[PDB]
Amino acid sequence: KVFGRCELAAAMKRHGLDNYRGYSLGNWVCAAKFESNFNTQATNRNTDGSTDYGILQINSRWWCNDGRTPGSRNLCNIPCSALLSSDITASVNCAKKIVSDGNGMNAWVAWRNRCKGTDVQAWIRGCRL
Ligand SMILES: [Cl-]
Ligand code: NA
Repeated sequence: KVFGRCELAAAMKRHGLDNYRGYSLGNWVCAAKFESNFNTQATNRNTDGSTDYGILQINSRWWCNDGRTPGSRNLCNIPCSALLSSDITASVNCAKKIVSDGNGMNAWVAWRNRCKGTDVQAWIRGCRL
């Protein structure tokens, strides 16, 4: 599923992302836009053999199992495929774990390079929230 900007913001707000660990909603929408272009089915293979999955591009090296990332962990306890669903619940629940692990949203490379230090509130402006 390809989310609309406002549609996704309302979805994320409902799942408890707004201000989660101090990150305003706009930060999450910004990250999702640049990581996956709001596409739940986005996948991208990395040099190390791991793959990033879903709207928040969560990595198979640590977070989910895809059966093809040798010596990897499954800290979210889920198959990576579950991160590609039209329902973002699995991605949200797992992202909450990632952002709580000490490095905050810096774990998302696109957020650090394209959202951090910007007017991220602009991503939810005009939305009925
Ligand atoms: Cl933080
Ligand atoms: Na894994």
